[PDB]
Amino acid sequence: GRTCPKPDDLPFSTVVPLKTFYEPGEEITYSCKPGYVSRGGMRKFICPLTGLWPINTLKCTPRVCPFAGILENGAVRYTTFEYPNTISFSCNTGFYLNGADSAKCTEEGKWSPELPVCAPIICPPPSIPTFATLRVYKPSAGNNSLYRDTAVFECLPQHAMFGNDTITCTTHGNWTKLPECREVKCPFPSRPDNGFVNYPAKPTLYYKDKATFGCHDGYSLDGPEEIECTKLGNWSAMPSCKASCKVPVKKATVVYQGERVKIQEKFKNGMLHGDKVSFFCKNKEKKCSYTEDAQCIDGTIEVPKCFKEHTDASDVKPC
Ligand SMILES: *[C@@H]1O[C@H](CO)[C@@H](O[C@@H]2O[C@H](CO)[C@@H](O[C@@H]3O[C@H](CO)[C@@H](O)[C@H](O)[C@@H]3O)[C@H](O)[C@H]2NC(C)=O)[C@H](O)[C@H]1NC(C)=O
Ligand SMILES: *[C@@H]1O[C@H](CO)[C@@H](O[C@H]2O[C@H](CO)[C@@H](O)[C@H](O)[C@H]2NC(C)=O)[C@H](O)[C@H]1NC(C)=O
Ligand SMILES: *[C@@H]1O[C@H](CO)[C@@H](O)[C@H](O)[C@H]1NC(C)=O
Ligand SMILES: *[C@@H]1O[C@H](CO)[C@@H](O)[C@H](O)[C@H]1NC(C)=O
Repeated sequence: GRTCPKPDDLPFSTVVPLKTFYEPGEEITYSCKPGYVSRGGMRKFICPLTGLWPINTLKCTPRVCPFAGILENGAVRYTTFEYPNTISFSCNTGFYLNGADSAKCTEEGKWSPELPVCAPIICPPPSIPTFATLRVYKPSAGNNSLYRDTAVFECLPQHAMFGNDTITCTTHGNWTKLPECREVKCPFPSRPDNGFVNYPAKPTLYYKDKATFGCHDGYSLDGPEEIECTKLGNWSAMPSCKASCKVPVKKATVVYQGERVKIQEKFKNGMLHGDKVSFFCKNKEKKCSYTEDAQCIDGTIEVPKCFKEHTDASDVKPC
């Protein structure tokens, strides 16, 4: 031989000076690329007179960054800790990442940026809204609260609360929206005709105060017996006293609440406003029976025109 040929390309290295052929006596140098390393340092060779480059034992491998697989209270995502890999971080519920959430292993074999740590999310003590009191509240980390902890507010007597009464410690370290407590008033409730109404002996009625209604015999409420002063300044309802109905026939089987009853029994004392029943009517043609409805409305009940009073449409087969 008279010249050495182009030197072989080894895995993660560079050769210098890189030429396609060399005169015996010229020198080349193999180095690992930045970020890799090899047992034995760099290797130098002189082209020999035979024109054959000698055996190259250079073996370049990536620098390894210090072990970073364990993040207290969190998780690390990774494949290997070698140049030039990246590792990412995240924290368990309740903690926040104090630092960068990703890091790369550098040419120098250091992590960049520096590795983070997880830390507990906390909220300082909540502030108490204007006309309220703090019912349910207890610190769980020094004088502060932990993530998802809660505090519960209760308004002062005569005040209505607007917005949830419960707050939670969030991840941004503050609590969720606070509620407000305004005082609310209701006008006195009106006495219903044929009835009476009762309510506390105060000169003024506030939120949550209650009134109860009653009727004189022969009448009944067409609403709830008890009513409340609501947060919007009006009452939950204003029932009135409606007239009862005398039973409209002397004897008859009717359907009352999907069930047969003898009208003059079930309604011994009259039918209340609202009460609905179904009379039985006979279809002379098909010799069977159907029912028409009727309802007591403030003292009147219209008995279906087809109804006949006492062989009993009640005892005839259905259509
Ligand atoms: C608790 O603290 C967090 C974090 O600072 C607060 O969240 C921040 O809320 C503001 C407004 O709600 C966000 O800014 C911008 O406001 C405009 C309003 O003109 C809105 O149109 C935009 O969409 C945007 O939200 C800000 O980005 C947001 N910050 C974060 C990190 O989410 C939160 O308000 C605080 N909670 C309470 C109850 O004070
Ligand atoms: C109490 O007063 C409020 C005040 O208006 C009544 O009306 C509110 O509720 C209605 C429900 O059907 C809504 O249609 C109205 O938009 C709403 N009014 C306002 C100003 O928000 C409310 O119904 C009253 N409640 C009762 C039981 O009578
Ligand atoms: C709790 O708060 C008080 C101040 O009222 C303070 O003196 C004390 O050191 C705090 N405790 C902790 C654990 O931070
Ligand atoms: C507040 O009330 C809402 C009603 O929609 C309820 O779903 C929620 O659980 C309450 N707030 C909190 C923090 O629980």
